[PDB]
Amino acid sequence: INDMDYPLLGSICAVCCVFVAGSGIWMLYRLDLGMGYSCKPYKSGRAPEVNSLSGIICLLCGTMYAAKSFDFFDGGGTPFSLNWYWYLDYVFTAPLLILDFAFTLDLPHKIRYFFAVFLTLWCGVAAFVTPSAYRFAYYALGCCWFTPFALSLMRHVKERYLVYPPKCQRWLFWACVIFFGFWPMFPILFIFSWLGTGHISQQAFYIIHAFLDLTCKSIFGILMTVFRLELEEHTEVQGL
Amino acid sequence: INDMDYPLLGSICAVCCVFVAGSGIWMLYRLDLGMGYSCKPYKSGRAPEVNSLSGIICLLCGTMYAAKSFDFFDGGGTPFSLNWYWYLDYVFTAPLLILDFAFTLDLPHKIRYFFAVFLTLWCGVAAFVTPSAYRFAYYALGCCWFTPFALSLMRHVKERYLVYPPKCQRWLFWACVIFFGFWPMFPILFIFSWLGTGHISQQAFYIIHAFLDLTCKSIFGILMTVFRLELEEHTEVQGL
Amino acid sequence: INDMDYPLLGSICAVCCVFVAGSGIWMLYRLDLGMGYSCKPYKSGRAPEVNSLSGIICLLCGTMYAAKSFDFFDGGGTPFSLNWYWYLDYVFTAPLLILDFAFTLDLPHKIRYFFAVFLTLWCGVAAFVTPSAYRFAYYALGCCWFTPFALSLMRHVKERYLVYPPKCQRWLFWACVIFFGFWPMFPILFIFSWLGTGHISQQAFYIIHAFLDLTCKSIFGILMTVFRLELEEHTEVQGL
Ligand SMILES: CCCCCCCC/C=C/CCCCCCCC(=O)OC[C@H](COP(=O)(O)OCCN)OC(=O)CCCCCCC/C=C/CCCCCCCC
Ligand SMILES: CCCCCCCC/C=C/CCCCCCCC(=O)OC[C@H](COP(=O)(O)OCCN)OC(=O)CCCCCCC/C=C/CCCCCCCC
Ligand SMILES: CCCCCCCC/C=C/CCCCCCCC(=O)OC[C@H](COP(=O)(O)OCCN)OC(=O)CCCCCCC/C=C/CCCCCCCC
Ligand SMILES: CCCCCCCC/C=C\CCCCCCCC(=O)OC[C@H](COP(=O)(O)OCCN)OC(=O)CCCCCCC/C=C/CCCCCCCC
Ligand SMILES: CCCCCCCC/C=C\CCCCCCCC(=O)OC[C@H](COP(=O)(O)OCCN)OC(=O)CCCCCCC/C=C/CCCCCCCC
Ligand SMILES: CCCCCCCC/C=C\CCCCCCCC(=O)OC[C@H](COP(=O)(O)OCCN)OC(=O)CCCCCCC/C=C/CCCCCCCC
Ligand SMILES: CCCCCCCC/C=C\CCCCCCCC(=O)O[C@H](COC(=O)CCCCCCC/C=C/CCCCCCCC)COP(=O)(O)OCCN
Ligand SMILES: CCCCCCCC/C=C\CCCCCCCC(=O)O[C@H](COC(=O)CCCCCCC/C=C/CCCCCCCC)COP(=O)(O)OCCN
Ligand SMILES: CCCCCCCC/C=C\CCCCCCCC(=O)O[C@H](COC(=O)CCCCCCC/C=C/CCCCCCCC)COP(=O)(O)OCCN
Ligand SMILES: CC(C)CCC[C@@H](C)[C@H]1CC[C@H]2[C@@H]3CC=C4C[C@@H](O)CC[C@]4(C)[C@H]3CC[C@]12C
Ligand SMILES: CC(C)CCC[C@@H](C)[C@H]1CC[C@H]2[C@@H]3CC=C4C[C@@H](O)CC[C@]4(C)[C@H]3CC[C@]12C
Ligand SMILES: CC(C)CCC[C@@H](C)[C@H]1CC[C@H]2[C@@H]3CC=C4C[C@@H](O)CC[C@]4(C)[C@H]3CC[C@]12C
Ligand SMILES: CC(C)CCC[C@@H](C)[C@H]1CC[C@H]2[C@@H]3CC=C4C[C@@H](O)CC[C@]4(C)[C@H]3CC[C@]12C
Ligand SMILES: *C\C=C(C)/C=C/C=C(C)/C=C/C1=C(C)CCCC1(C)C
Ligand SMILES: *C\C=C(C)/C=C/C=C(C)/C=C/C1=C(C)CCCC1(C)C
Ligand SMILES: *C\C=C(C)/C=C/C=C(C)/C=C/C1=C(C)CCCC1(C)C
Repeated sequence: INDMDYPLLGSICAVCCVFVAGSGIWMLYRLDLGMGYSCKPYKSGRAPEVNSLSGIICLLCGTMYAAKSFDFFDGGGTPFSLNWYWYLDYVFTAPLLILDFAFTLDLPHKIRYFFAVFLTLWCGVAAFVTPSAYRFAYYALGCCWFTPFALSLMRHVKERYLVYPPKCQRWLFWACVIFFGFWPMFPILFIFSWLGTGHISQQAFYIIHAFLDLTCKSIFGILMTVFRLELEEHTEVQGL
Repeated sequence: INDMDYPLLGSICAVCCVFVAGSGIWMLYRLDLGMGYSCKPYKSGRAPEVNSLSGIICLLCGTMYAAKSFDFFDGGGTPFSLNWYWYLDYVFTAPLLILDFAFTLDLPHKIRYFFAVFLTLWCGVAAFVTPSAYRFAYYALGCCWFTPFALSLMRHVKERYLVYPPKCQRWLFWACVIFFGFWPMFPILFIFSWLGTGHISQQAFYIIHAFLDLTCKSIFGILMTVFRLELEEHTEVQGL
Repeated sequence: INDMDYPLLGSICAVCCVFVAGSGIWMLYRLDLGMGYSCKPYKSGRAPEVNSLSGIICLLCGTMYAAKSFDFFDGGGTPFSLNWYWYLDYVFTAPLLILDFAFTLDLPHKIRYFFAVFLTLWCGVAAFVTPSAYRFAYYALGCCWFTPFALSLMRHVKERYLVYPPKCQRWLFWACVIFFGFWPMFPILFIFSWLGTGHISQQAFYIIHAFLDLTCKSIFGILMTVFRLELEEHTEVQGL
C-alpha cells in the first residue's frame, strides 16, 4: 500500500547516494596516483583496468540511489523507478562485486562467480514480481544458486587468506565479514519481509537495504581499496 | 488461446531442466580435474576461464527451464514468464554458444560472431511481439543476419576441421550436425508456427523447442566437452 | 500526439539504414584485407578483435534503423518500437563508440569510459519516461555523468594527438569534431525538445537525430577506419 514515508526513504537514499558516490570518487582518485601508500607511480602510467571496478560500482550504486530518491521524492511509482522491480539493479552491481573480488585475490572460476551472482539475483527479480506459491520456488532456485556460490568461495578465500602478510589480512578479514556475513542477509530479509513471514515492514525493508549497500558497495569498496594499497606496497616497493 | 496443456509443457521443461543442468554440472566437474582423459592436472592449477563457458550455458539454460516450468505450473502468464516473449532468453545463451565454439576452435571474428547471433535473436524477439505484416520483416531482418552468419561459419569450420586428428574430428563433426543442422531449424519452425504458415501447433511449438535446446545446449555442450578432452589429450600429454 | 509524418520518418530511417549498414559492411571488408593502404596481410592471419568494433556498431546501428522504420511504417506504437523509449538503443551503441575510440588511441580508463557513457544514457532513458519536475533531475544526473566524461577525454585525446604523424592527425581531428562537437548536441536537443523548452518539434526531433547518428556512427566509423589505415601504414610497413 502506497502509504510509507517516501520523503524519509528518499532522504536516506540521497544521504547514502553522496556517501557511496563520494567514496567511489575517492577510491578512483586514490587509485590513479599510487600503487601503494608511498604513491608509487605506475611504471607504464595507467592503472590496471580491472582495479577501477571497485570505484565504478559505487558510482554505479550512487547513480542508482539518486534515481531511487527521485522515485521516492516524486511519490513512488515512477516510470523509471528502480524500486518497483527489486534486485533489478543488483543484477548490474552485485555480479561486478564478485568480479573485482575474484580479480583482487586472483580467485579462479571468475565467469562461474559472475554467473553465480547474476543468476542468483534474476531469481530474486522473478521472485518479487510473482505473487504466488512459486515465489519461493524462485527463491529456492535462487538459493540453489547462491548456496553453492557462498560455498567454494569460502574455500577459495581460505586457500589464499593464509598467503597474504598480516597487514593485508586485516582488511581481507574485514572484507570477508562484509562478504560472508552480510551478503547472506539479503535472502534472510526476503523470508521475513511482507513477501514471506511478514516481519520486515514494507517501509523498513528499504531502509535496512539502503544501509547494507553502503557496507556491500562503499565500505566493501573502501576495504578492497585499502587492501589493494597494502597488497601492492608489500609486493612492489618492498619485493616481499 | 490459454487452453494448451501447461502441466505437460511444464513437466517437459522440468525433465529437461534436470538433464541440461545435470549435464552442465558434469562438464564443469569434468573440466576442473583433467586437461584430457588422463585427467592431466592444469600446470598452473586453474582451468582456462573460456573453457567453463560450455557448462555455464547449460546451468544458464537449466535455470531458465526451471523458470519456464514455474510459468507453466502456475497456469501461464506469470509476471516473470520467460515464455511470453520468445527467444528472449536465447539472446543470453545462443550468443554464448558461438562464443565458446569460436573459443574452442580459435575461430576468428568472435565479436562479429557474438553480434551476429545477438542481433539475430533480437529480431526474433521483435518478430514475435509484433502481430502485423512487419513480423516477417523482422524475420527477414533476422534472416538477413543469420544467413551471413551461418555462411562463413561453414567456411571457418571447414578450414580447421582438416587440421584436427581423426579422433577429435568425430566429435566436431557431431558438433557441426548439431550446429549447422539444428540451428537452421529455429527459423523453420517460426515460418510454420501459428505466426506464419500455421502448421506447428501453439502447444507443440514449445515441446519441439524444449527438445532442441537439449541438442543445442546440453548435447552440444557434451560434444564440445568431449571434443576438448580429445583435443588436449592429443596435444598436451602426447605433444602431437 | 500521433500526427507526425511517420512515412517520412520511416523513409529517413530506411535511407540512413542502408548508408550506415553499408558503411559498416565496407569497413569490415576493408579491415580483413589490409593493415594499411598497401593491404598488408595480418601476419597471424586474423584482424584484431577490437578493430572490428567500428564496423559492428554501424551494422548494430543499421539493424536498429531498420526496426525504427518498421515502427514508423506501421504507424508507430509497435510492441518492439525502439522509438517509444528514447536513447534505449544508444545504451548499446554509444558505450561501444567510446570503447573502440579508447582502443584505437589506447586511451586509459576504458572501463570508466564505458560506464561514463553507459550511465549517461540510462539517465536519458529515465528522463524521457518520467514526465515530471524530476525529468531534468535525471538530465542533471545524466549531465553530471557526461560533463566529467567529456572532460578528461579532451585531456586524454590532446596528450596523444601530438604523437601521431600529420597524416594521421587529420582524420583524428575530424574524429574529434564528430566526437567533441556533435556528442554534446544530444543534450542540447533534449533541452529544446518538447520535453523542455519546446523548440524542437516532436517530428523534427527524430529527423535531426537520424542525421546525427550517421556522423556519430557511420561517418565516425569511417574516420576511425581511415585513421587506423593511416596509423598502421605509418607504423607497420614503414616502421616509423
Ligand atoms: C538512472 C541510472 C540507472 C543506471 C542503470 C539502469 C539499469 C536498470 C533498468 C531499470 C528499469 C526500470 C523499470 C521500472 C518500471 C516501473 C513501473 C512502475 O513504476 O509501475 C507502477 C506505476 C503505477 O503507479 P501509479 O499509476 O502511481 O499507481 C497509483 C495510482 N495513482 O505504473 C506506471 O507509472 C506506468 C509505467 C510507465 C511505463 C514504464 C516505463 C519503464 C521505463 C522503460 C525504460 C527501461 C528499459 C528496460 C529495457 C526493456 C524495455 C522494457
Ligand atoms: C530465473 C532465471 C532467469 C535468468 C535470466 C533472465 C533474463 C531474461 C529476462 C526475462 C524477462 C521476463 C519478462 C516477462 C513478462 C511477462 C508478461 C506477462 O506474462 O504478461 C501476461 C499477463 C496477462 O495474463 P493473465 O492476466 O493471466 O491473462 C489472462 C486473464 N486472466 O500479464 C501479467 O501477468 C502482468 C505482468 C506484470 C508485470 C510484468 C513484470 C515482468 C518482470 C520484470 C522483471 C524483468 C526486468 C526486465 C528489465 C527491463 C524492465 C522492464
Ligand atoms: C531489431 C534489432 C534490435 C537490436 C537490439 C535491441 C535492444 C533494445 C531493446 C528494445 C526494447 C523495445 C521495447 C519497446 C516497447 C514499446 C511499447 C509501445 O510501443 O507502447 C505503446 C503502444 C500503445 O500504442 P497504440 O495502442 O497504438 O495507441 C494508440 C491507440 N490506438 O502500446 C502497445 O502497443 C503495447 C505494447 C505491447 C507490449 C510491449 C512488448 C515489448 C517487446 C518485449 C521484448 C523486449 C524485451 C525487453 C527485456 C525486458 C522484458 C520487458
Ligand atoms: C550520487 C550522484 C551520482 C554519482 C556519480 C555522479 C558523477 C560522478 C563524477 C564522475 C565519475 C567518473 C567519470 C568517468 C569518466 C572519466 C574518466 C576518468 O575519471 O579518468 C580518470 C581521470 C584522471 O586520470 P589520470 O590517470 O590523471 O590521466 C592520465 C592518464 N594516465 O580523471 C580525471 O580526469 C578527473 C575527473 C575529470 C576531470 C574534469 C574536471 C572537471 C569536471 C567537472 C565537474 C562536474 C561535476 C561532477 C562532480 C564530480 C567530478 C569529480
Ligand atoms: C535446473 C535447476 C537450475 C540449474 C542450476 C542450479 C544450481 C547449480 C549448482 C551450482 C552451479 C555452479 C555454482 C557456481 C559458483 C561456484 C564456483 C565453482 O563451481 O567453482 C568450482 C569449484 C571447484 O573448483 P576446483 O578447481 O576444485 O578449486 C580449486 C581452485 N583451482 O566447485 C566446487 O567447489 C564444487 C561446487 C561447490 C562446492 C560446495 C559443496 C556444497 C554445495 C551445496 C549444494 C547445494 C545444492 C546445489 C546442487 C548442486 C551443487 C553441485
Ligand atoms: C540495414 C539492414 C540491417 C544491417 C545489417 C544486415 C546484415 C549485414 C550482413 C552481415 C553482417 C556481418 C555478419 C557477421 C557474421 C559473419 C562473420 C564475418 O563477417 O566474418 C568475416 C568473413 C571474412 O573473413 P576473412 O578474414 O576472409 O576469413 C578468413 C579467416 N581469417 O566474412 C565473410 O565471410 C564475408 C561475409 C559472409 C560470406 C557469405 C557470403 C554469402 C552471404 C549471403 C548474403 C545474405 C544477405 C546479406 C547481405 C550482406 C552480406 C555481406
Ligand atoms: C559502525 C560504524 C560504521 C560507520 C560508517 C563508516 C563511515 C566511513 C569511514 C570509513 C569506513 C571504512 C574504513 C575502512 C578502514 C580504512 C581506514 C584506514 O585506516 O585507512 C588507512 C588509509 O586508507 C584510507 O585513507 C581509507 C580511509 C578513507 C575513507 C574515506 C571515507 C569515505 C569517503 C567519503 C567521502 C565523501 C562522502 C560525502 C559526505 C557524506 C554525506 C552523508 C589504512 O591504513 P591504517 O590502518 O590507518 O594504517 C596507517 C598507516 N598506513
Ligand atoms: C537419439 C537419442 C538421443 C538421446 C539423448 C542423449 C542422452 C545423453 C547421452 C549422451 C549424449 C551425448 C554423448 C556424446 C558422445 C560422448 C559419449 C562418449 O563415449 O564419451 C566418452 C567419454 O566422455 C564422456 O564421458 C561423455 C559422456 C557423458 C555423458 C553424460 C550424460 C549427461 C549428464 C547427465 C547427468 C544428469 C542428468 C539427470 C537425469 C535425467 C533426468 C531426466 C568419449 O570417449 P569414447 O568415444 O567412449 O572413447 C572411449 C575411450 N576414450
Ligand atoms: C557535409 C556533407 C556530408 C555528406 C555525407 C557523407 C557521405 C559519405 C562520404 C564519405 C564521408 C566520410 C569520408 C571521410 C574521409 C575519407 C575519404 C578518403 O579520402 O579516404 C581515403 C581512402 O579511404 C576510403 O576509401 C574512405 C572513403 C570511403 C567511404 C565510402 C562511403 C561509405 C560507404 C557506403 C556504401 C553503401 C551505402 C549505400 C548507398 C546509400 C543509399 C542511401 C583516405 O585517403 P585520402 O585522404 O584520399 O589519400 C589518398 C591517398 N591515401
Ligand atoms: C556476525 C556477522 C557480521 C559475520 C558472521 C560471519 C563471520 C563470523 C565470518 C565471515 C568471514 C569469516 C572469516 C573468513 C576467513 C577466515 C580465514 C580462515 O583461515 C580462518 C577463519 C576466518 C577468519 C573466517 C572466520 C569467520 C568469519 C569472520
Ligand atoms: C540432417 C540434419 C540433421 C543435418 C543436415 C546438415 C548436415 C548434412 C551437415 C551439418 C554439418 C556438415 C559437415 C560440416 C563439416 C564438414 C567438413 C568438410 O571438410 C566436409 C563436409 C562436412 C563433413 C559437412 C558435411 C555436411 C554436414 C554433416
Ligand atoms: C534475406 C535472405 C537471406 C532470405 C532469408 C529470408 C527469407 C527466408 C524470408 C524473407 C520473407 C519471408 C516470407 C515472408 C512472409 C511469409 C508469409 C507467411 O504466412 C509464410 C512464410 C513467408 C512466405 C515467409 C517465408 C520466409 C521468407 C521468404
Ligand atoms: C563547430 C562544431 C561542429 C565543433 C565545435 C568543437 C570544435 C571547435 C572542437 C572539437 C575537437 C577540437 C579539437 C580537439 C583536439 C585538438 C588538439 C589540440 O592539440 C589543439 C586543439 C584541437 C585541434 C581541438 C580544437 C577544437 C576542436 C576542433
Ligand atoms: C549490493 C550487493 C550485493 C552483493 C547484494 C546481494 C544480494 C544477494 C546475493 C541476494 C540473494 C537472493 C537470494 C539468494 C534469493 C532471494 C533473492 C535475493 C536476490 C535476495
Ligand atoms: C539455444 C541455442 C540456439 C543457438 C538457438 C538459436 C536460434 C536461432 C539461431 C534463431 C534464429 C531466428 C531467425 C534467424 C529468424 C526468426 C527468429 C529466430 C530467433 C527463430
Ligand atoms: C549514437 C552515439 C552517440 C554517442 C550518442 C550519444 C548521446 C549522448 C552522449 C547523450 C547524452 C544525454 C545527456 C547527457 C543528458 C540527457 C540525455 C542524453 C542521453 C541526451
